[PDB]
Amino acid sequence: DSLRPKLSEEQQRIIAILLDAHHKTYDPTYSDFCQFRPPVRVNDGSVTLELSQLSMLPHLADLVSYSIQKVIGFAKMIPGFRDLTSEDQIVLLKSSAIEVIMLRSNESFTMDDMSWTCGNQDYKYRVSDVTKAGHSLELIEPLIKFQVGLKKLNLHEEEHVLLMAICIVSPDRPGVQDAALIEAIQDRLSNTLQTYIRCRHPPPGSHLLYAKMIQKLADLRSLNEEHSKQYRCLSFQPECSMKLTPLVLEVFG
Ligand SMILES: C=C1/C(=C\C=C2/CCC[C@]3(C)[C@@H]([C@H](C)CCCC(C)(C)O)CC[C@@H]23)C[C@@H](O)[C@H](CCn2ncnn2)[C@@H]1O
Repeated sequence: DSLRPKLSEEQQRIIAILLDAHHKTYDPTYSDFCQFRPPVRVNDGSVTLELSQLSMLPHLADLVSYSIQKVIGFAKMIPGFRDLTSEDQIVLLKSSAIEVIMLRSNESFTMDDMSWTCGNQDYKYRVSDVTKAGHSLELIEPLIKFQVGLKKLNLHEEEHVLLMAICIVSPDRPGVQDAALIEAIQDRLSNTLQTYIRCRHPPPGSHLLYAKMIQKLADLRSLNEEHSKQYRCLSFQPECSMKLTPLVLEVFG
């Protein structure tokens, strides 16, 4: 069959809304970064020192916090999201925030040097900057892998924003009350994505890109799980909370 239906009027609207939501919640110039607590890079080419200093934690905690604020904004503009009870909106936001952050951060990730460049160089983040924030290689290295695997999908922005949307509106998050509603909205988003890929993505000699995109959603669950383990450890460090933000405290704590 290899049927390739045209995007409906509704699907076109969903895409345009999502593109626009993303353009309003993602600054590709990174002009707000001067407002974050400054990056501090103490020398160490050591878990003990990293935990003792947490020199990068205030800057990256502010980075992530600001990003959670943006994701919330993004989430609210997803068609259907506001049809959910505010209870379910919060469950979905809290459990997906780290995953969407990892997704959206791919826009700053570059394979030039395997860094997130929001730059200049003060605002370039590498493996070692993230260890200076108290995380370890068990999270960071798979995160870099995931970023690369994700660049090599060469997603259209349409596919990129749809993926984050699909990520947020997942029916099987623990503590969701109306799984059916959530699943209906997700299916509309997946159906749009599936339709978009078949229409607009060259060639196809086959439709594997959708499966590859859903695989990334599963990778993200692991990354989420691992971050959660490591955040818990972070929070065992005395005076750690002041280096975070209320939003970061509430979302992961
Ligand atoms: C968080 C983002 C960016 C990079 C993400 C990174 C690089 C550094 C380390 C990060 C934050 C990872 C770590 C493990 C999070 C650690 C969080 C804590 C609370 C300390 O456990 C997850 C994604 C990793 C930059 C950038 O892509 C964007 C920043 C904000 N922004 N810029 C334009 N629009 N929104 C994005 O939201």
